[PDB]
Amino acid sequence: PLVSMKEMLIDAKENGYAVGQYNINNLEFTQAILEASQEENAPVILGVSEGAARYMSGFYTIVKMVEGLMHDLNITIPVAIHLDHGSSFEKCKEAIDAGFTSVMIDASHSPFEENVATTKKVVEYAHEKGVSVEAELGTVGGDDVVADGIIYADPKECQELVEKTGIDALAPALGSVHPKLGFKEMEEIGLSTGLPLVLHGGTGIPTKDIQKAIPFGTAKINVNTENQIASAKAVRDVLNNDKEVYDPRKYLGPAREAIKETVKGKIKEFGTSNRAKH
Amino acid sequence: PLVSMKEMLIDAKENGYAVGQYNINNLEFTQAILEASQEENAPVILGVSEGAARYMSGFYTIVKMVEGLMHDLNITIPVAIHLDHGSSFEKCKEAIDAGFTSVMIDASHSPFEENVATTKKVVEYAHEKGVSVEAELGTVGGDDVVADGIIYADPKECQELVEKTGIDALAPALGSVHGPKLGFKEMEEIGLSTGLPLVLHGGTGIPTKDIQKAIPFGTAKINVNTENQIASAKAVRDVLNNDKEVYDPRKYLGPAREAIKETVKGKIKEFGTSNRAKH
Ligand SMILES: [Zn+2]
Ligand SMILES: [Zn+2]
Repeated sequence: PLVSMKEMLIDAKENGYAVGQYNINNLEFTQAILEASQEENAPVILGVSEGAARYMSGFYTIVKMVEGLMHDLNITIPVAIHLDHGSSFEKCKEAIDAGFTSVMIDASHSPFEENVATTKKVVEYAHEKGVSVEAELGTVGGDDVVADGIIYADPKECQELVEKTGIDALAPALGSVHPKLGFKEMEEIGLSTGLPLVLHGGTGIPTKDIQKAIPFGTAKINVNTENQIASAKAVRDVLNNDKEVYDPRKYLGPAREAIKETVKGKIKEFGTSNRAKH
Repeated sequence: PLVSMKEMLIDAKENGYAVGQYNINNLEFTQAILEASQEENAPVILGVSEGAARYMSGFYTIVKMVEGLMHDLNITIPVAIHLDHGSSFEKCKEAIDAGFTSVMIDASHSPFEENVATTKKVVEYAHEKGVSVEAELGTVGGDDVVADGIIYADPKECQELVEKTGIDALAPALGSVHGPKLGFKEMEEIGLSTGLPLVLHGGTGIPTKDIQKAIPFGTAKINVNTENQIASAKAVRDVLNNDKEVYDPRKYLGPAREAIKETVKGKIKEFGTSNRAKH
């Protein structure tokens, strides 16, 4: 069923696993992520950036497409449709009104008090529609910037944002780049806020650091470039080995397969397999 | 709005133009075809083969996607969703129940009496749902076969199938090949005697002037597929061969989409479909 992130991330946090957010960019991306998660009996979060949504014509198109696939692929796992790095209240409202079940309102580059106000406004609207809300504090690093442009989430800011806004999940940047995670800080923030935590900039973080972060409260981990890299490699391989092929299905089919196998790998990493219940 | 092909092809036949059927294979194909036709103020038919539908997970997924796009792209032109080369009553029914507005039941390789029976069955179901129906007679050629595997549709068969089944459009193979010289006088007699809009399969590579000749003889629907696949694949290759580092799917499938869009506009200009969509 289409659900928000709320209960799936609470279950993830409570039982020591994470649910991947896999970003979608078109039909084939969405098929691969849904099939992979269903085959793994795992809940899943479908991530949509604002740029990806423009590319896919709009939020409503995306929701329609997912509704189609839920039916045709016989999806029975929990599925959230999540606005990734939402830039404003208006954009969050637009996604929600089109049928999104979750939004991240990203005001982490604004003054903290403005982050609180804008996030609070998004939660008030979203919670009226059953939509879960993620917010962000701190900055993900990565040219030539001191401390590699890393700015840890402040534990007092984290606590205060949670208490004042009522968000369902928190993304505290704690050393990830786009690396050495502040596991001590992560533990403190998870315990103090009592919220499932979200990991951005996960691409390239070793499985061992990924699996250390998870019991410290990381319950959602974002995945995007890994799928793009794997799909693009499969397209290149098809086109480079057959100079005559033009049927889109003959290079985008393998791209879809490569995503599917990338996602199953992340699912195994994250412990998400067999967490979908009735 | 979403409509069958019925009124669409009647208006085309009456006024001397054709509506392209542009086959979709995924989201970017559908976007390009809809945008191009809207921008040309032209009605359009979205063609879906059974293999393309399997690739896109199903008929229902395709209808939902199109509904999404109709909204987000502010589509105001007539749009038909058409099952291309439907292979059975069951497949035609499945597509119609999922929300398709048009089907082609292709029994042209079966004995003529079976073609009539299966097609009649499809029309009875489809017409109670407001769905238009295309059927086919004759064979599109193209290996080392006598007469290049071309078998003209039989005028008596054409006449009889139309009368017995009540189809809305007819695809009479008349010299098209796939992989040529159209029988223009045969096309004329069949158009005249059946009184139906005619469909051209195997249009790829038919020179613009034979296309231009076919239309006033009654050809009101022309199918377009490989031309789009060729243009989109070339755009992808060019992106990937010029930049070995790129992996963002939008950076090569975006240009693919634009390439389809410009291909479709070209066909729209050939077919005379521009500015035929009424408010
Ligand atoms: Zn992120
Ligand atoms: Zn055909």
